[PDB]
Amino acid sequence: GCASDPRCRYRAR
Repeated sequence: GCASDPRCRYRAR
């Protein structure tokens, strides 16, 4: 869920 969110601490992509 965080990954999708841009606010995530780290990028998921």
